[PDB]
Parts: sequence; structure tokens; C-alpha cells
Amino acid sequence: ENVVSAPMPGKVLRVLVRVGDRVRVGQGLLVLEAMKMENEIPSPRDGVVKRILVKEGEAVDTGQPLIELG
Repeated sequence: ENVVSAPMPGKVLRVLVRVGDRVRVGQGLLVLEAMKMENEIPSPRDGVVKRILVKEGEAVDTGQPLIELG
């Protein structure tokens, strides 16, 4: 069980998972608007989504917890 944090500042455009979802390493967890780019933030490992820490439309800062895996 670990925490996925924002790699840079940006706005959450969409959360691609729901609590309880099984995720694969490298699979997209959410999309972050930043570096004039749309960046798909991956899961660092296979696992289950335990908690979603941000909402779509919300601004986040570097290092901010976004998803907690079980």
C-alpha cells in the first residue's frame, strides 16, 4: 500500500479509476493538465485503488497525494 503523488503542478482533468478498481503498473490513474501538456499519471505498480484524493477540476501542487493504493 502506497501513495501516488503529482509529478508537477496542474489541474486534474479526469480520474480514470474508481475506488476498488484493480490497476496495472503503468496504467493511467488520472490525467493532469501541465507543461502545456495533457499528462497521464500512471500507477507505479499493480494493485487496488483504495482512496481517490482529488476531484476533477481541482488544482494540485508538486508532490501532492492523488491516489492511495491498497
